Amino acid sequence: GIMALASAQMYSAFDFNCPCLPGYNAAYSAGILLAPPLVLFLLGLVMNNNVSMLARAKDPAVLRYMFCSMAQRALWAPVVWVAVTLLDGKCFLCAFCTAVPVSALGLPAPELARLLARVPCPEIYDGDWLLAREVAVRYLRCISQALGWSFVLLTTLLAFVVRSVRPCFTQAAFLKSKYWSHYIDIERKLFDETCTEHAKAFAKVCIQQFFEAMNH
Amino acid sequence: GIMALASAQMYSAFDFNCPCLPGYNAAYSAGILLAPPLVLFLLGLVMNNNVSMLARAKDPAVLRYMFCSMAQRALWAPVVWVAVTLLDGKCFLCAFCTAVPVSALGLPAPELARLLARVPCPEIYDGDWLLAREVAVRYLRCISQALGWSFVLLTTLLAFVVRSVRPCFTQAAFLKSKYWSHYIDIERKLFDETCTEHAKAFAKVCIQQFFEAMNH
Amino acid sequence: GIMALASAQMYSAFDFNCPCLPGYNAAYSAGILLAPPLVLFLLGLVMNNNVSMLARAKDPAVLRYMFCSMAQRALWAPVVWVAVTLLDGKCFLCAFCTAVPVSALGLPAPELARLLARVPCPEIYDGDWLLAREVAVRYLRCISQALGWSFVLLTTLLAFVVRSVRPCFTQAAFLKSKYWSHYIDIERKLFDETCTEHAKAFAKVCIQQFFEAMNH
Amino acid sequence: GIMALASAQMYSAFDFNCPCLPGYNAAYSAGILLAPPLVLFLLGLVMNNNVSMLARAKDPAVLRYMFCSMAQRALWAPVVWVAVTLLDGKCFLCAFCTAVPVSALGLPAPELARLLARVPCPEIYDGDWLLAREVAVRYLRCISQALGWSFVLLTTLLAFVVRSVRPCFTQAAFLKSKYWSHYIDIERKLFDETCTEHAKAFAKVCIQQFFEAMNH
Amino acid sequence: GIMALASAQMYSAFDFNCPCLPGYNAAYSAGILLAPPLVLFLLGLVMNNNVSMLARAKDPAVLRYMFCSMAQRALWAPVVWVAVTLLDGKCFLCAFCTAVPVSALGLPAPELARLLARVPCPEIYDGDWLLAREVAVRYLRCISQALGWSFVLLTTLLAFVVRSVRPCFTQAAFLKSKYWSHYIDIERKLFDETCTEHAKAFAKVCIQQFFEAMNH
Amino acid sequence: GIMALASAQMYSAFDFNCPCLPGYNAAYSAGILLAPPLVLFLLGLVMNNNVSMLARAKDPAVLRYMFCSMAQRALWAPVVWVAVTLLDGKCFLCAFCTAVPVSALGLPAPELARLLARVPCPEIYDGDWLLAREVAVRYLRCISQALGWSFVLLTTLLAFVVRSVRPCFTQAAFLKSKYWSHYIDIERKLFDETCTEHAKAFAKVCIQQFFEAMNH
Amino acid sequence: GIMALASAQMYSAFDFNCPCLPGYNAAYSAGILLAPPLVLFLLGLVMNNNVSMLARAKDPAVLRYMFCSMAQRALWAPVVWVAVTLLDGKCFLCAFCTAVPVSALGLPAPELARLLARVPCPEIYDGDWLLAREVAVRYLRCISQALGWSFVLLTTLLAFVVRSVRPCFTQAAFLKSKYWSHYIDIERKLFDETCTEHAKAFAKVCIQQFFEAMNH
Amino acid sequence: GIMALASAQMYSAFDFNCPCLPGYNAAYSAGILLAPPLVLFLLGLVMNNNVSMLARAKDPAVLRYMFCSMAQRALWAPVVWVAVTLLDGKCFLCAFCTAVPVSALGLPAPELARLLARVPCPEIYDGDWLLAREVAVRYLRCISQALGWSFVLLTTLLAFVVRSVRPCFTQAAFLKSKYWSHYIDIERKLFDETCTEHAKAFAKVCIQQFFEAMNH
Ligand SMILES: CCCCCCCC/C=C\CCCCCCCC(=O)O[C@@H](COC(=O)CCCCCCCCCCCCCCC)COP(=O)([O-])OCC[N+](C)(C)C
Ligand SMILES: CCCCCCCC/C=C\CCCCCCCC(=O)O[C@@H](COC(=O)CCCCCCCCCCCCCCC)COP(=O)([O-])OCC[N+](C)(C)C
Ligand SMILES: CCCCCCCC/C=C\CCCCCCCC(=O)O[C@@H](COC(=O)CCCCCCCCCCCCCCC)COP(=O)([O-])OCC[N+](C)(C)C
Ligand SMILES: CCCCCCCC/C=C\CCCCCCCC(=O)O[C@@H](COC(=O)CCCCCCCCCCCCCCC)COP(=O)([O-])OCC[N+](C)(C)C
Ligand SMILES: CCCCCCCC/C=C\CCCCCCCC(=O)O[C@@H](COC(=O)CCCCCCCCCCCCCCC)COP(=O)([O-])OCC[N+](C)(C)C
Ligand SMILES: CCCCCCCC/C=C\CCCCCCCC(=O)O[C@@H](COC(=O)CCCCCCCCCCCCCCC)COP(=O)([O-])OCC[N+](C)(C)C
Repeated sequence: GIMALASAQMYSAFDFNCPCLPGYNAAYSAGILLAPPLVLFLLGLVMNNNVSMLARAKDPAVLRYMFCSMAQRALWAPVVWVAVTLLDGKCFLCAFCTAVPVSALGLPAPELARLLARVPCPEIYDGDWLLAREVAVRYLRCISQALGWSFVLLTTLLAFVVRSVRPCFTQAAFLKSKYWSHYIDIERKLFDETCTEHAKAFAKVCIQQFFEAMNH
Repeated sequence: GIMALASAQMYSAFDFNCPCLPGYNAAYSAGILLAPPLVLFLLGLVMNNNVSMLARAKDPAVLRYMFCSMAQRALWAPVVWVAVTLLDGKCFLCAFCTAVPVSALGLPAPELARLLARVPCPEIYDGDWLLAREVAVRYLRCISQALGWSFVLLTTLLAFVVRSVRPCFTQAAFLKSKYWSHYIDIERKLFDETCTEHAKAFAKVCIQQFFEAMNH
Repeated sequence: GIMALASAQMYSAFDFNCPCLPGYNAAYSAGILLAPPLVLFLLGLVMNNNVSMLARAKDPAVLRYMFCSMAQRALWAPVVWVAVTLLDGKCFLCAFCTAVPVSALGLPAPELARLLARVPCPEIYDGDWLLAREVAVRYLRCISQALGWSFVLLTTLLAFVVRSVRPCFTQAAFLKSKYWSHYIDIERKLFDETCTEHAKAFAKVCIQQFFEAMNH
Repeated sequence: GIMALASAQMYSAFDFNCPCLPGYNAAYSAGILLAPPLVLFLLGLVMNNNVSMLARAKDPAVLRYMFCSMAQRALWAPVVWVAVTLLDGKCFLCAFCTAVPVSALGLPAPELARLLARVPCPEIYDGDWLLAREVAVRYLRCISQALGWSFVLLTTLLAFVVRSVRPCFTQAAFLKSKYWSHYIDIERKLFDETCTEHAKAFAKVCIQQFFEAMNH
Repeated sequence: GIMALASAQMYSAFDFNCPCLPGYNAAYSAGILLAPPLVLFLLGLVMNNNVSMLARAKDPAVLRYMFCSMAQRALWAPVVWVAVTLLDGKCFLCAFCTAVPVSALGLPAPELARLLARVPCPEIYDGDWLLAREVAVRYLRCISQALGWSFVLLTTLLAFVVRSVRPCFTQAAFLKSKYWSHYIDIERKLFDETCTEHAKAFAKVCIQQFFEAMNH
Repeated sequence: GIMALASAQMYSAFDFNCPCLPGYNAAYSAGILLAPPLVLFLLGLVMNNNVSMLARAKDPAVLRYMFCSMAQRALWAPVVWVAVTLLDGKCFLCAFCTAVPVSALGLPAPELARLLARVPCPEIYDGDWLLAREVAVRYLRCISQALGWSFVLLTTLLAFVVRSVRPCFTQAAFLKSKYWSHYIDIERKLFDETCTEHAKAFAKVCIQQFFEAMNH
Repeated sequence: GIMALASAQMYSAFDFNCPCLPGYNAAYSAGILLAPPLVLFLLGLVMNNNVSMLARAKDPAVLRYMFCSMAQRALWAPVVWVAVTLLDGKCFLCAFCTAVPVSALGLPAPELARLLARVPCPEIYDGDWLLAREVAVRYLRCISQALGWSFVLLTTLLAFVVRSVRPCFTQAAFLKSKYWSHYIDIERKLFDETCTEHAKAFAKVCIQQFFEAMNH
Repeated sequence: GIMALASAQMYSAFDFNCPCLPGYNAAYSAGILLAPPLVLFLLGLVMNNNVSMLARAKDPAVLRYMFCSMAQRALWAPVVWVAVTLLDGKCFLCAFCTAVPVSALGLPAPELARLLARVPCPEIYDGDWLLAREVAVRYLRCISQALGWSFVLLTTLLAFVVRSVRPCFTQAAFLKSKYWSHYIDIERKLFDETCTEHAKAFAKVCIQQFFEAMNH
């Protein structure tokens, strides 16, 4: 929920500017596509109250179920982030602009990969001959949205299969897991109210021992 | 409700830009009309709490009714998305711009399909002779809205027929289905409160066994 | 209420653009005036909880009353939509622009019906001689608002007559109808609470039969 | 309340454009001043729950009082609409622009009534000689606001007189009217709860007769 | 409260345009200063629930007190309206612009009163010689704000005196008035609940007499 | 509270325009600094429920205390208004612009006091020689803010002294005052409920005497 | 809280304009940095309900503790105001602009201190030779933010030390202080309810003595 | 929470302007990156209610645990501030602009470090030869975002490790700590209600001793 809402609204606040240099284009875009997905995965494992308990008095089946159910909810931000990035076209445009068919709809090996690398940067682009900048753009942003929809499809067709076979699920392990998660909470609330009554008997003997001073 | 509201507000956030190339126009528009409808269908089956139970101790009539009633609610986003796409004209304009009567209200086979393909792109369009760009536009966007209203009509005239004959419906199967859906919930709430009382008797023996340490 | 509010706010979101062609003008405007009214009528019959029950153990008088009262509420969107369309003038301007007195306040049969057809389109209009475009506009939008007020009047003078004679109404049939509509609801709420008690006696025997496994 | 709020906010949404033609000016303005007041009167009679009951077992004095009190609340929109229309000046400007003193603060009978008729239309007005357009405007909009304030005065000085003499009022008829309006409501609420208990005894015999099927 | 809030927010919605003609200036401004104050006075008498009761079984002292206390609350809009009108300067500028010292800080009797009358109208003003238009303005709007503050002072110094002597007040008449205003309300609430019990005994005999029809 | 909030938000709604004339500058600014403070003082005395009771059965000490505590709360708007007026600089700029050192940072006695008087009016100022208009401004608005801060200081250093000595205060008179203010309220609430029970015994005899008419 | 929120939002409403004169620059900025801090200190002492009680029956230790705890909360606005003023740079720019190294990154003693003094005033600055105005600005606003951060650091490193040693604190004096602050409140609420019962016995004898008049 | 929200919204209110001078660039940026993180750390220790209690009757293990858990929550603002500063590029651009490869994608040692230092300042930059200013920018802002993501990764991969080994944690010390934190609160609430009852017995003897004065 909030994790998935902070994944799409964290994309618009982060500015994508790319170097438009013939070697840094691909390296910069590969890392601004893979790293923040990997950060939203670890930030979903860290922030549920079972990461330490799995880190023995519990059956191996109950651990395997309680682990695989832990990861599957961490995969909602890593998937919503990669989809909004491919449906935008900025990351795909910078990484692949240097390899575009200039003969169809359109100098050594250098002087051309250095000219084509400035396509995503409108104020730097000089070579408006050999290619209109809006013809190379608007063609790489369509190949990017064909992949952004093939990813949402194959990913939704896979979350459907893991609700019909339900691997790593047995009713014996699903029941034993739901019981132990209840024992955790009740033992907590019982401990607190036993701490606020064994202390309240020492409070009354401390106050009247300190009400000895300010009464004379 | 929310599924249908996320279907119309997901259309304005997604930008439709099309390639304006004489072969990619039709392929790009066919997929930006069919794929996200197919994604909103699977995303409605996956997110109701009966997809696994249907995946035997239950009568075949009760399964067939509980299945056909499951799909019919998944068809509200796929229909609202295809209707708003045809009532906008952008998808129809790009896919059919290459085949427009240039003699009425108006070079080899090439040099013409490549000139006509840039009609939806105002900054790329060169051939302002042989056709005004706002005369070819404003004529394809009217054929698109005649189909967008013929689709809302024939689709509303079909949701009316399936409320008067009510196929795959019998009162015997409608009653048996509503009963089993109640047994699911009551067995759930009875299980939990039996788990928070069989554990609460072991809590009191654990706390005083751990209140053995911090009292001496 | 909501149906009537979704009828006026659905008019501003839908863009009226017309072809300004000498044959498509009238056909396009006739269908963008008649079809969405017909869609809001069927969408009011479909969405009340009596369309199937009327589709025999009930008196014929009670059916006729319960039918005619069903349609009269479906007529609030079809009337509010046709009124806002005539009080705007866009639909009337495109359908009748080709037949306007050019002699009063102002070439074969063609070259004139093709010149006059571009009046509603300001960027396409060439023939600024023989007619100022704002003189032909501002004269068709006044004939359109005389009809838009004659329609709201004759329609409000008819909803007044069907509250003073009240056809298809008898106190015998109005009373029998209000009773059967109460029997529908009470039989529903009685069925549910009988389903959550006959099942709750089988739940207790299932849980302790499944509390046999995770206790040893 | 709401009727009076929908009367002033319905004036700003409706656009006043007038033909600026030497014969349609007066006819168009006479109807855009008289018709929507007449529509707000019938729309206040239709929408109170006594229009049918007055359409005999009741004294003639009680009917006359209950009728005259019915109309007086329907007169709050027809008066607020005519006042906001005269305090704006647009309707008065178009209907009387053709008859303005051009000698004071300033061609056959035609060529002058056709020149003066375009005063309310700034883009059509040609005859900027013989009259400045803002001198003929700003003089007809002051005669319009002297009448708009003489109407609010004489109308408020009349609602004051019909609260001090109180015609068609007698304490005998005011008391008999307030009693019959209470008998209407109590007989309604008594009928419903007698319909949900005579039916609830047939529900229990229908459910267990339909709980005969899904129990074996 | 609301009357005083509708008095200041009704001033900004009403547009002050004045004729800038040498005879209509003073007449137009005298009436747009005196009439709407007189309308807000009668609209405060009409809308309190004692205007008819004063229009005999009650002592003359109790009537005189209950009348003079009735007017004093009607004087809050007539005073807030005249103050905001003088603190704005538009009404004072148009009525007195024709009589301004043109020798200090600066043609027959006509040709001068007709030139000076267009000072409040910036687009009509021709005589920018003999006077700068912003020098005649900005001098009449300062004499207008010296009077607008002398009016708020002498009016607040008078509402202070009528809270220290308190004319037309005696404790005998203030007590008799507060008692009769309580007898009005209690006799109302006692009448209603006596009307909903004498009718409820006839309802039960009507329903079972009409439950005679729809039971056989 | 509200009085102090209506004192600062009443300053921005009132427009300060000054005459820029060599004699009206000082008189206009002296009155737009002193009068509205004097109006907010009398408007705080008038609007507390003790102004009449002080206008004898009460000790002289109790009156003197209840008077001096009455004024001190009326001094919060007169002080917040004079401070915001000096911290703005407009009033100080117009009243003293005619006497500014034109030799330092820079014609008879006239022709100079009439040239300097137009400094606060940017569109009227002619003498841009002998002085830049933004050099005479920006120097009078700094002397105005040195006085606006010396006033807030000496006024806050005086509200601190009258909370440490507390003149016109004795605990005998503070206690007698708080008691009489309680007797006022309790005698009020006791009077009302004695008026709604001595009248309720006459209501029952009036209703059944008027239920004599509409029952036969 | 509110005092600290009114300290930062009172800075943006007050306009900093400085004279840009070679002697008034430093004096104006020294007072617009020191005075409003001193006003927010006295305005925090005045507005807590202990300033008079400290102005004897109470131990000297309890007074010293209750005084030093009184000042420490008055220091939150004086510190937040001086920090936001140094982190803005306007006050530092005007006071030190006259002494800036014009040789590094760049006429008698006069003609130079009078040229440099107009740096903070962009419309007055003439000497754009010998110095770019944005080079002298942007260098004084960096020395101002190095001091604004050294002040927030040394001030936060001092509020940390006075929470670890806690001077003027003893548990005997902290306990005696918290008790006397409770006796103040309980003696207040006990006094009031004793004033509304000794008066309520005289009310009943006054009302029936005044119900003697309006009953005959 | 609020500390972390005041860390990111305090970054946009503080303006980063840098000197663009060849020696102040690095010193200014090193301090606007390190100091406010150090201020948000001390401002998190100071504002929790245990900083004094740790400044002996408590076991050493319980102190070490209660200290290390105190710091870890103070590290959420210092980490969110350093991350948003590196993901923006302004601090990295000014500190390293003087050392940029001008040969790749592009005078003594001086005249070059003084030319390159003005890159972050667009209005001061002169040397648009030898380097385009948007080519040196857009290359330093990409090296800055590779470090801003390597910091969020290595910092999130470290908060994951300290939730799986959990150093400085033992269940004996975690239990003893949670108990003492409960004894603190209960001894507080017990002290107050013992102070409002030992005082309430002296109040009744003071009031009637002061009700001796104002009763005679
Ligand atoms: C506010 C929202 C913003 C608006 C929307 C914005 C538009 C977004 C548009 C569309 C988004 C729609 C996508 C939905 C997909 C379902 C999510 C999912 O997968 O989890 C499912 C797992 O199922 C899987 O195992 C599939 C995961 C495949 C691995 C992908 C790795 C991701 C990193 C890519 C690396 C490759 C890099 C290479 C890239 C070329 C969970 O299964 P479940 O049945 O739900 O059970 C859990 C129940 N629960 C849910 C209750 C916990
Ligand atoms: C916030 C909203 C946004 C604002 C509005 C925006 C404007 C939108 C304007 C107008 C939209 C109005 C349309 C309403 C239609 C009814 C929906 C429906 O069909 O479901 C009905 C099924 O009935 C059917 O079976 C018909 C479906 C036909 C198959 C269509 C496939 C869709 C993919 C096309 C592929 C072809 C591609 C080729 C294209 C050329 C459900 O029947 P029911 O009786 O309701 O029973 C269920 C009860 N329930 C509802 C309680 C569950
Ligand atoms: C948020 C709102 C937006 C703001 C306002 C926007 C401005 C709108 C301005 C003005 C709108 C005001 C109009 C009000 C009219 C009343 C409605 C009505 O008719 O129903 C009445 C039926 O009465 C009839 O039978 C008359 C219908 C005539 C047939 C018209 C067909 C419509 C399609 C035209 C095809 C022709 C095409 C050719 C065109 C040239 C109902 O009667 P009732 O007594 O009420 O009883 C029901 C009780 N109930 C109401 C409780 C259920
Ligand atoms: C949100 C508001 C918008 C803001 C304001 C906008 C600015 C508006 C400014 C100002 C408006 C102020 C006007 C107020 C007048 C009172 C209303 C009234 O008349 O009803 C009174 C009737 O009294 C009458 O009988 C007088 C009616 C005269 C007939 C007029 C016909 C109207 C059509 C003209 C055709 C002529 C065409 C020719 C034109 C040249 C009711 O009397 P009552 O004592 O109240 O008793 C009822 C009690 N009740 C009220 C509880 C039910
Ligand atoms: C929403 C707000 C807007 C935002 C802020 C805007 C920025 C404003 C900035 C700053 C304003 C801060 C000023 C605060 C001063 C305290 C007020 C005061 O004085 O009352 C104190 C009286 O104390 C006195 O007696 C001093 C009054 C001196 C006389 C001044 C006359 C005023 C007219 C000038 C004529 C000279 C003309 C010549 C001019 C050259 C009250 O004392 P107390 O101890 O409080 O006891 C009462 C308790 N009580 C408060 C509960 C009732
Ligand atoms: C509204 C928000 C704004 C929107 C977002 C904006 C975008 C932000 C994007 C991304 C931010 C995501 C980062 C999250 C990291 C976790 C925080 C953390 O570290 O604390 C963890 C400690 O764990 C550690 O010990 C690691 C700290 C390393 C030391 C860093 C020093 C910081 C100063 C750098 C100096 C170097 C300078 C040199 C620089 C080159 C806490 O561990 P825990 O397991 O949680 O246990 C505590 C439980 N608790 C949490 C309940 C208390």
